[PDB]
Amino acid sequence: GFLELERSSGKLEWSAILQKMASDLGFSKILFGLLPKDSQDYENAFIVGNYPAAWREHYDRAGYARVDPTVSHCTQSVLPIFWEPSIYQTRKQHEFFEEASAAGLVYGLTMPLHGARGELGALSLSVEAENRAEANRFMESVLPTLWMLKDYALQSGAGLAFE
Amino acid sequence: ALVDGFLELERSSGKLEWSAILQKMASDLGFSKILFGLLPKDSQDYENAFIVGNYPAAWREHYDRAGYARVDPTVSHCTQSVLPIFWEPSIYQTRKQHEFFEEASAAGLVYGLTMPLHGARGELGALSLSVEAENRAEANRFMESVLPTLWMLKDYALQSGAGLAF
Ligand SMILES: CCCCCCCCCC(=O)CC(=O)N[C@H]1CCOC1=O
Ligand SMILES: CCCCCCCCCC(=O)CC(=O)N[C@H]1CCOC1=O
Repeated sequence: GFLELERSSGKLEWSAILQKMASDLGFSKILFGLLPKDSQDYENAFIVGNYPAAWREHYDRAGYARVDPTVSHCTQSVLPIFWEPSIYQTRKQHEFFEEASAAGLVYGLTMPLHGARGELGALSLSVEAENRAEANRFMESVLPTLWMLKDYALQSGAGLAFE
Repeated sequence: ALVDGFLELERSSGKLEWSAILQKMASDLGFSKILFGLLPKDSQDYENAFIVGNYPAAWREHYDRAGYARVDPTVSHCTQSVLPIFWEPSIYQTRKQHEFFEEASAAGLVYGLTMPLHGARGELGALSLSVEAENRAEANRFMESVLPTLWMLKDYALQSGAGLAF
């Protein structure tokens, strides 16, 4: 469920259900971020999940949404972006990668979200693995499930956040 | 085969080739007829959308002339959701939608689903796929078995198609 999410009430339960779905699938951390149509107020987005608060706080105060390559990717594509070191291209993105890595966010992917009413979002999931090769092996194995999941999360989350 | 297909789409030139590749991807997966429809941001010019696929030409023409985009419950669904709408008789609620259902069925579009498309640049679309089956139960079984692949496919199609359309 979807339906757990849909029949759930309030942000806390919804985030809890989404986090457990992510954890059950094999991902330790998740972020669901969503903005309403033609908003680019990334630092004020609807954000759900279990990224370390200190990371979330730094990210927002540093305006990292404007440096993070996954965010720029989300504005350009509906396809997943895997957190390969090569996505971090600029000087500031290298620093971001180092800091993100320190936060435990070295391995993962971001599923862009584009809702029926112009919502702009991301469903990011990090994996704990011994190496990126392992993480990628795992992510490929669950990708089809995740790809459905992100849209269920979107449809439910947009309603929660905005309807 | 899916990522291979996306790569083919992204190495294609022109609408005809792109359309042929997508149709074959759908056919290989087990669907019969497809429609890939796409509008740019803030457009509801449904009767002049970018439309690709192999729906019967007579049906497509009839649909555009009758303005069925404005009656078809899969289209309204696409404007409100990112989740699939399966072509269950129950989605055809109004008398007009019921007439539409009767006519679509005569065109061979009895079993199928529509995957709403919402592109990164505000594109509004549909990827509709029809199923040949002896009965709805068989069609639903099939569709469930390929749903994960189709769910990824629709976004690959959207990402590629959006560039071709606009
Ligand atoms: C696409 C706009 C969404 C609304 C703004 C959300 C801001 C947060 C997005 C985010 O944190 C993406 C993400 O998960 N990045 C990972 C990449 C590695 O470290 C991270 O924080
Ligand atoms: C969401 C707007 C897309 C742009 C306009 C495309 C118009 C065509 C839409 C369409 O044909 C939907 C569809 O596949 N309908 C099926 C339902 C049963 O018979 C049909 O024609």
